[PDB]
Amino acid sequence: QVRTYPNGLIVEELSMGKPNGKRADPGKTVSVRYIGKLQKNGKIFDSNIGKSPFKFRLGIGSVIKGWDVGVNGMRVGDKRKLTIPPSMGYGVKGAGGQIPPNSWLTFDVELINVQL
Amino acid sequence: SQVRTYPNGLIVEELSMGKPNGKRADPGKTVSVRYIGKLQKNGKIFDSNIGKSPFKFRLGIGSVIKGWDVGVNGMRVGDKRKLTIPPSMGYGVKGAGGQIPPNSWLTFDVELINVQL
Ligand SMILES: CO[C@H]1C[C@@H]2CC[C@@H](C)[C@@](O)(O2)C(=O)C(=O)N2CCCC[C@H]2C(=O)O[C@H]([C@H](C)C[C@@H]2CC[C@@H](O)[C@H](OC)C2)CC(=O)[C@H](C)/C=C(\C)[C@@H](O)[C@@H](OC)C(=O)[C@H](C)C[C@H](C)/C=C/C=C/C=C/1C
Ligand SMILES: CO[C@H]1C[C@@H]2CC[C@@H](C)[C@@](O)(O2)C(=O)C(=O)N2CCCC[C@H]2C(=O)O[C@H]([C@H](C)C[C@@H]2CC[C@@H](O)[C@H](OC)C2)CC(=O)[C@H](C)/C=C(\C)[C@@H](O)[C@@H](OC)C(=O)[C@H](C)C[C@H](C)/C=C/C=C/C=C/1C
Repeated sequence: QVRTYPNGLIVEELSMGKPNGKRADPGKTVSVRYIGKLQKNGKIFDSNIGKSPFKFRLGIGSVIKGWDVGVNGMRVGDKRKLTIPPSMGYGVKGAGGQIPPNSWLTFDVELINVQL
Repeated sequence: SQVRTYPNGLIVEELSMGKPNGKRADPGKTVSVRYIGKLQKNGKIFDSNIGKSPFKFRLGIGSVIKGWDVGVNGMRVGDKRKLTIPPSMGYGVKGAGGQIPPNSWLTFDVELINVQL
């Protein structure tokens, strides 16, 4: 299904993982596969398909706010689409070469593991 | 004259001379730069903001890798430098994902666009 937030964040469950999938909660280290796109033109700026999974501690601001919120509650094998407003990404200013000012971002994220 | 080395292995080379009285990147000032970043061992460019909005940071507070805090210091607007940055002054043993492996030397070309205060 779909959840929207008043700030414009959209979190869509694309597919469910197996029933026994470990759950991602704040403070857990998680491993994910992702494809990241600029929402304005569908240009893919990064993916780790065919690469080592991306590991981070959920809920500590290591990653953009849209990920901390959007990955929370995933179970192993779940895939979500996150449609992230600038305020939950890199803001008005944008970021480096990769992210223009005022960028809406779309990520497809698959939860690979959770360290309980 | 136009190359300086540091005991940690950093090399700072002046590529281009900007404005003679151009505002100077001094510690504690917010500075705006254009850059190209390359993995030295295979010459793979991992990022650049050339032709895009400049990158702003506060110099000398550890918000960026050590090689930048040291290497950008003293630039004047319009200057360009090449930084040859050892792992200890970059991403060290951990690296930065697959694009920047453990124990990687980095090279950056950096151009100073502006200094605020
Ligand atoms: C080469 O590839 C990059 C990732 C690239 C950069 C460019 C962007 C387009 C992108 O392609 O990822 C991208 O797809 C993206 O936007 N990502 C990556 C996947 C998670 C979501 C998002 C993100 O938040 O990235 C992150 C985004 C760019 C920066 C953060 C945004 C939120 C903000 O609160 C944070 O403040 C801290 C900074 C990058 C990361 O996920 C990496 C892992 C983490 C950090 C750098 C910070 O958390 C830092 O905080 C001190 C740390 O704790 C780290 C471990 C310290 C060590 C030395 C540095 C490691 C650096 C690794 C860098 C990696 C693999
Ligand atoms: C999307 O693009 C990324 C930049 C990418 C990430 C991946 C690397 C390959 C790279 O492509 O840049 C790259 O070319 C690179 O290596 N850079 C960027 C240009 C400066 C030199 C170097 C660097 O130090 O990056 C930095 C490197 C990855 C991490 C730092 C390395 C030194 C270490 O001491 C720091 O510990 C603290 C962490 C990223 C940055 O320059 C950004 C600005 C700074 C931070 C995230 C931290 O300082 C953080 O700590 C709380 C902050 O104080 C910030 C301001 C808080 C706000 C909310 C977050 C802003 C996030 C911006 C993210 C940006 C533009």
